[PDB]
Amino acid sequence: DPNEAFGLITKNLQEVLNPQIIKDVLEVQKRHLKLYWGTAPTGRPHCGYFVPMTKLADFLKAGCEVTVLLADLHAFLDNMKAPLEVVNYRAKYYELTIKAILRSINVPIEKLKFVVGSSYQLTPDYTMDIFRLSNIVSQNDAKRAGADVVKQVANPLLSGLIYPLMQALDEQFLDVDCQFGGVDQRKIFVLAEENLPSLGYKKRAHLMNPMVPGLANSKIDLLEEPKQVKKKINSAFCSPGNVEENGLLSFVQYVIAPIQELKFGTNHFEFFIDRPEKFGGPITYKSFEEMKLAFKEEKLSPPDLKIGVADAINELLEPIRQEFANNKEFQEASEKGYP
Amino acid sequence: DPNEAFGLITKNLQEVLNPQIIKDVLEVQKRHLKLYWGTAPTGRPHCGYFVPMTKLADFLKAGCEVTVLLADLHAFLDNMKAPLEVVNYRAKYYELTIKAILRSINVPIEKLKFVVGSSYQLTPDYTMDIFRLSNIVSQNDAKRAGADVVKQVANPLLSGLIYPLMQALDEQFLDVDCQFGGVDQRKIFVLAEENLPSLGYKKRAHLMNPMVPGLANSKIDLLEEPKQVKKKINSAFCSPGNVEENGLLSFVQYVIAPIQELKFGTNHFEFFIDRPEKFGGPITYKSFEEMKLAFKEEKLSPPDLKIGVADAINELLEPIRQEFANNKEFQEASEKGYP
RNA sequence: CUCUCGGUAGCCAAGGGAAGGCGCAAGGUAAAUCUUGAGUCGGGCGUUCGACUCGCCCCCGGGAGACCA
RNA sequence: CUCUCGGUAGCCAAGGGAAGGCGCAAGGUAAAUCUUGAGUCGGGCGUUCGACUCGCCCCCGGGAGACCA
Ligand SMILES: Nc1ncnc2c1ncn2[C@@H]1O[C@H](COP(=O)(O)NC(=O)[C@@H](N)Cc2ccc(O)cc2)[C@@H](O)[C@H]1O
Ligand SMILES: Nc1ncnc2c1ncn2[C@@H]1O[C@H](COP(=O)(O)NC(=O)[C@@H](N)Cc2ccc(O)cc2)[C@@H](O)[C@H]1O
Ligand SMILES: [Mg+2]
Ligand SMILES: [Mg+2]
Repeated sequence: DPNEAFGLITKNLQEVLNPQIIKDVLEVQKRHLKLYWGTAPTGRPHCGYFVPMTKLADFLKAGCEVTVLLADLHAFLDNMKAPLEVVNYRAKYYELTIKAILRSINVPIEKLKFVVGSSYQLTPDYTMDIFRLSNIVSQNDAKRAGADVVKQVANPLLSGLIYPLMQALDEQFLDVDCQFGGVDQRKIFVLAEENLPSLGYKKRAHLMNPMVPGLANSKIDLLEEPKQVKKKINSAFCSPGNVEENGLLSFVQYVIAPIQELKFGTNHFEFFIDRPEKFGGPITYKSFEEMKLAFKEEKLSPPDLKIGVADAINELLEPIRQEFANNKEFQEASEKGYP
Repeated sequence: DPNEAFGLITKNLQEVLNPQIIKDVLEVQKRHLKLYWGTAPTGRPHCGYFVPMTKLADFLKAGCEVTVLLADLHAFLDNMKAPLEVVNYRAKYYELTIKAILRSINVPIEKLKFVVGSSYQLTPDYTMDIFRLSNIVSQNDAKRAGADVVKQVANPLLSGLIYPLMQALDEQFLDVDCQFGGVDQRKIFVLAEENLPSLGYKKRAHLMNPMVPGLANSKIDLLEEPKQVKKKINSAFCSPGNVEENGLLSFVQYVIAPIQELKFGTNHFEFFIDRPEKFGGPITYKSFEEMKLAFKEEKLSPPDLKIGVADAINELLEPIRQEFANNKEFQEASEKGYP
């Protein structure tokens, strides 16, 4: 149903650009929306990745044609974050990490498409379109567009300017109506909207998830050891009463709640905190806002919040950790992709 | 003979970078030198092009494997100087112009190879190497390298930065020992020398011809009408005695002399000037330096120099003009490439 | 290619017998004030009793220059 | 996408009844001094007696902004 589908597609997002495009596809064209989410097989994925994964689940639930682009070439072009022979293994590592997360939160992944960027990004039609776009995008616009995505270094490389053009062309070459990513992709997303019509290609809608802030070593690896989860959580900034600058609270806000909501309805939020009897007994918060207000009113202390978040993160990571220990290909990709 | 060959290859050049490479090819490897000259099918070629053409003749005479690269894609990437469908016709126009010049100065062109840049520049191996080089060349270096070749505009396009990288890779993909161009190519040439070894490819030698200065509408089209040649020559700067800033003198220096030398030996320079009896009779200068000294000593006036240069340019252009009027494909390429 | 400035703890660095500043970890959660502790000279070959320092060759990075403008 | 500044002779531009500056062409070769001549408002729809000027919609370019920094 085109209204229900639209509701599922846009829920929990910070920003939707060109919703009319999605609405036209669902209501006028009367077909399933084609979208993709792209990731550069760069460093090891962290707990921040849970946010896009919940959205992928919403998309599949809505009947969308969902593709994950393993942007291997992009990983090379971003300041050589992934080099030459290592990127292929990283692409696999990413593929299996993504599949483990989604399976860990009970999402059926049969209809999820995986495309490796180099499988079309080295064809003549694509190269020609790089040239065409490079003729339309200023040096200053390509630099600005990639500013919050491409690593900014003292002596910037030409690769950094090609990166955002290629991300825009991918929309066309993947044949989608829509691209999904974090709000940190906005500048590239807007570049795509402004420039693809100049090439003869249609404008695409854009879906953006909120970013889960750092904790400050300020992210948690998706295969982090329980004791390392303990340490990273402990060192996180946490002022009594401060809810505005609270990485742990925001983690619960943007990761725990949506994963729990993936049971169903905005009516399942149960956060257990194993509080020591000395400072009151254990407590289970039944809504996020209640948990938020508990902290602001200084009823929930920072150390108590740390206990609850570490236990919940450890809960989430367990099945991903277990899939890693059971899968040798996953283990091989880890070893060869990160020497 | 490796010494004679080297003499022919380097004669009349302003600068030779890495002569040891050429010497190694001719003396140690004991084979013919492989080189290329590249041109972007951009505006209509002018009388400046005579200089590279005399060098091509020297190269073929030396036994070199000579390729002219019709850099169609480059013509597009230089501020869209040649667009989309027009460039193909311009490439042909350039091919036939080049062949007419060389035939007009009695150079056998059978062994001259022509390659269209797009015939390999859109292959996956090339695209991959663009990415590799873009990872090694800074944004600042790509900008500087193309500064005197790529048109500098108020709002520079990304295409301008890709241009010089592609010119460097062409050396490898054309499988040459050496690239020939004007001294205005030096910055790109040096970029190629500094960066190709990083990719695993060998350093190439570089041959650079001097530039024939402007006359100041300050260049003469290779199909310029006699009366238009008259006008452009007349308006050229020419101070009595000034040989240091004298576009016409420099034209004789770098175009007339080498074309005449293509009879043979540095011992044929005959410049006829149809001087009106009022200011002395006609005069034929037997060496350039004598003609130069005549002007410095104020024995040869600016208007007299204008007469001689216009007649000589008209002499050179005649057979090219005649080939254009006899060749319909050449005529078609002109009409469709320059609407 | 030519000139020029650089390379010293993860980062910013001062300098013929290894300063600081940032970061790191310690010291009902963390941070921030504070006071303490851990953490070697791009490479080679020389000259010297002894080289981070002096001589040479090399490797890497920045800036500029490189017909004309 | 949001905000903001622009679009007027080839180029730089000042501005409810088309300034300059550069360039161009003229005025024993040319240039340079000099003095003279040629050369209409991004588009549409309105409001008005009359629009370059006022109102709206559009098209094009620059700069910035766009979670956080
Ligand atoms: N902490 C976080 N919270 C929420 N989301 C996070 C967090 N970290 C990364 N993400 C989100 O997960 C996605 C993958 O991150 P990434 O860094 O691997 N990907 C990129 O930077 C993309 N530029 C890769 C890409 C390449 C080509 C394309 O056509 C499309 C995309 C990004 O869209 C990002 O917004
Ligand atoms: N007035 C002149 N005097 C002497 N030579 C002149 C003159 N004008 C152009 N030339 C010389 O003729 C050659 C062709 O000029 P062009 O402007 O068409 N070519 C370029 O700018 C080259 N960048 C085109 C190229 C592209 C890819 C390559 O792999 C190699 C080359 C250039 O090497 C130039 O030095
Ligand atoms: Mg990544
Ligand atoms: Mg050209």
